[PDB]
Amino acid sequence: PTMTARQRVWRAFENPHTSTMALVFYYVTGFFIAVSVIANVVETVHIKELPCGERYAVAFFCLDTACVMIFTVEYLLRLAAAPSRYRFVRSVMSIIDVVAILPYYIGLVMTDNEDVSGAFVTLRVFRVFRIFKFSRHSQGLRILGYTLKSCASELGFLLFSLTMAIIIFATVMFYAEKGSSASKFTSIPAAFWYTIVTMTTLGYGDMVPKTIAGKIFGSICSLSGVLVIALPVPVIVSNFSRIYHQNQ
Amino acid sequence: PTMTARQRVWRAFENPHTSTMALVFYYVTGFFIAVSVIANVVETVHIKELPCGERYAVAFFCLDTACVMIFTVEYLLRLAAAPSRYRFVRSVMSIIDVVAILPYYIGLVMTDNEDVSGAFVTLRVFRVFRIFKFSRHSQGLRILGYTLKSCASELGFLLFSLTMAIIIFATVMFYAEKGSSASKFTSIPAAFWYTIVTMTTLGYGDMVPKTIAGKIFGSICSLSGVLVIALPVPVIVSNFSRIYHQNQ
Amino acid sequence: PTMTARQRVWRAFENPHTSTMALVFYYVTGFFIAVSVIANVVETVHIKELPCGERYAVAFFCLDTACVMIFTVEYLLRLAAAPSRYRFVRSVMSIIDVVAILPYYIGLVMTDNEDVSGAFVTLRVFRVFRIFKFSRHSQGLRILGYTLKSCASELGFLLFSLTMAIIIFATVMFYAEKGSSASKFTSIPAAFWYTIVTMTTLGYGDMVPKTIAGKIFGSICSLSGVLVIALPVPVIVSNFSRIYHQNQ
Amino acid sequence: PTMTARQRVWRAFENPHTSTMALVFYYVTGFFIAVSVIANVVETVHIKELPCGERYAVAFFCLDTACVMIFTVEYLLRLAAAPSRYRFVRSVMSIIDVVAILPYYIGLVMTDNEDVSGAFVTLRVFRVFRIFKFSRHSQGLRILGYTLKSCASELGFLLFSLTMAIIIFATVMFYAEKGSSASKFTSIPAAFWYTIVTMTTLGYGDMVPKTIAGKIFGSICSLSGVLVIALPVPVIVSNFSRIYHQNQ
Repeated sequence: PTMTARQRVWRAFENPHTSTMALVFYYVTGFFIAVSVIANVVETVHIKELPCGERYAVAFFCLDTACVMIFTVEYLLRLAAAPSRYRFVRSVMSIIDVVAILPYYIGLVMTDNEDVSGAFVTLRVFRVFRIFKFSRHSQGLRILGYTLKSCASELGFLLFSLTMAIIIFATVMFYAEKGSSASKFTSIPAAFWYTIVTMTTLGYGDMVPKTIAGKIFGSICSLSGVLVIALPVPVIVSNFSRIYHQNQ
Repeated sequence: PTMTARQRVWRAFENPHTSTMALVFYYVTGFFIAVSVIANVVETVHIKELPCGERYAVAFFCLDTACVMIFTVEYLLRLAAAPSRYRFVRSVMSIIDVVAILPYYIGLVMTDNEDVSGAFVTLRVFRVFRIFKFSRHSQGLRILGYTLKSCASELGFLLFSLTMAIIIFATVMFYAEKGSSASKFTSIPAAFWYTIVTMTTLGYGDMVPKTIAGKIFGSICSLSGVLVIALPVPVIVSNFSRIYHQNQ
Repeated sequence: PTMTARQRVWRAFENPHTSTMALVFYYVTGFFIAVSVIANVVETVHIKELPCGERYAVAFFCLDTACVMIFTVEYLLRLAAAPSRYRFVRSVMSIIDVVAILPYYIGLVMTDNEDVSGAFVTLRVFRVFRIFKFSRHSQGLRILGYTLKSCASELGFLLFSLTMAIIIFATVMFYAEKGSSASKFTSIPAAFWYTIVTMTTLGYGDMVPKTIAGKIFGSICSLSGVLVIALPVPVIVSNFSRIYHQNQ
Repeated sequence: PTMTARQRVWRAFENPHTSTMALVFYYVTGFFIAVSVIANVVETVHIKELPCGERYAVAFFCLDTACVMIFTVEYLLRLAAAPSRYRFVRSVMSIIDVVAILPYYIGLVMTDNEDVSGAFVTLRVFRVFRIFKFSRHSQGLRILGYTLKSCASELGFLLFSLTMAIIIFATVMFYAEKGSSASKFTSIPAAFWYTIVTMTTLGYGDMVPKTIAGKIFGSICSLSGVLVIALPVPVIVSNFSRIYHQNQ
């Protein structure tokens, strides 16, 4: 550390298992992320069965912003130790941090002038994206992201073949299960749900074929789901085994 | 290109990533196929909740035939550049193209003189087989077809063993779940649906055993389904990994 | 063929792809087995909706016995060409043949003097075991039998661990889902069905947990089902790949 | 055996396939373990449909205490033949032995002074943990325990990644399926049940999405369940095959 504090605090940020301040910072950031997400889960769950976010959610507000505050300041700390400050901002981790921290300020701006319920649930949904801040803490998430980036073509073919099979089988089932007495196959988009439930070997029973023609193609769909889905599964797993092993 | 335009346009057809006209033709064919299938999906989805194919389906007609028209002319182009014209027609891709383009003309001939609903749904089902025209655009579908052709014996054994197990377990369940109060196991063909749902580990709950004898054999069927199905799954996937890798 | 017809007809029986009489015998035996099983399936499927086995089942009788007759005589032929006649009888294929042919004669003896319905459904269940007579025709069935015999210890451990996990999870679910309003977990044996449905990732929805304690252990059971079942799955498949490849 | 009886009876305990006294002790303990767990299952299955534990449980209590007494005395014999008696107690095998016999003695103390139903079912739940005493008899269970310990990090990542996906998908599903007419997605913890069932490709149909937004994310959850769960499955199986093979 022959120069200013930037590099000697960045080495603590980049390597949290060294020194003692880095470990404390790592633990406190992890604890704050965990407590924030647990608080969100808890607040999601007499005149009525009022949830824990109407009579409460004063402290659940302050607590939340406290966590957010910490995130902001630590992000500022990560802006005070980056030789590649602009490139660091362009990095995926900085993007995840910004996506995690923006909802609170966006909601504050929205509630400063007027208030609408259209972005309320949207912002609350985006608020859970602070789970992904555990990527720094856990190596497994980084390995999973690396594998998903590596086999990008395999996921593309997975999506393309899945959409193709879904369209084909939904069309077949809709045209084979249209004249039933009480049929839920009102359209091909309404048969997309049944096709994706059957292909993944999930099964729900809400939408089932009630015709001989629809049962024959309702069982081939299940077999074709195994064939289509299980082609890119090994390559994702093999990449995970290869990348994780090569890091050792 | 020392000779006529046939070979110099076939090199563009066979290789769409070369030149600039070939890329435009490839993109326009892909876009037309996609818009045709999306139009079919959309048209499949006050006096009544009238779908988008009764008040509409004038433009949905013309649009459709426009796509069909393009297919026809491009097929004619593929007939103007094939040194193996007859052999090219005998190829699988040409068969797929004719299967995709025939429904429209067949329906026109049928509606020219009288009209019946027997072939209406059949032709509408056949119309979605222009999805398979994406085989030229996507290498993954070609690899999948090559693998399915290569491991033809394993698929045959899959079908044979699946039919054998289905027959055995359907007979056992029908004769074990026949005397129930309100039983849907009226016959072995009526137990084929339950057997194929249970073997594929899908589960629907519409048809479940309600007897101790039927529950014992209704759980062995689920385990036997995993054993039977998972034998040819690796060989299909291994061939896909081998063929795709050997192309690189 | 320097000696009597026994060996020169056994070489046709053992090798059905040689000569021309052996191929005809192989095809006729396969056709008779297939028509017998199809006849059983069909006969299993106004005053009432009478099945095809009450107004019918005279020709369905004669047809059936005809098939049985053929089996008997061909078995006699296999007794006229075996140098190891006693050892051949001790073979698994001969046991399968006797198991397939006995039901008819046993039923004839039973119906000769009095008649009971206790053994009626049992004999009809045993009647489908002529499906296994396709082992001679299909090499895949023989390979599957060889693999199942080879990894006998792995199937034993599969059964033991499956029973252990089923007992543990059924006890936990019964004692966690006992005090519900309308609970189908009346006893530990009654929770065996739910446990085996959940472990195999099948799902039916007839028996589901309705308590927080029962839901936590109702989801661990599903994960533990994947772990237990997927341990002997590769070894069965790997043996199938190894044995089938080594035959080539 | 140049010294006292401790070692010459310990070799029978550690190696039950040697001599003849060890084999008798090996089978007699397994029979009493088997009959104990069967009795626990059986006891759970006019004024009312009284189970077999109220009119009975005068012979069952004697039967149960007979098994426990054998378990205790054989544990004491293992304490009279262990050179590492203090270390042997700390072993995992001895821990299971104490856990198997503790509920019976704790229950006797509990019922001596007053009686409560809070620990009545809790002690009965612990009573099935004598199933794990089969680890000595079965080599597969010992290997299964070794492989779960070997890949402890992979299971640690499985729990962390699964909690990651469960929380992320439940939050999306809860907010997308909240304004339905009769929705069971009352809260994120109430949506944890749906997520874990969907991810494991199980399917129950009690909780299903009824909105277009909830169906899109209700199908990605099923695909993401396969991706997350199938990462540590091969390493558990590969370790099991490797450890089992290296034992031979």
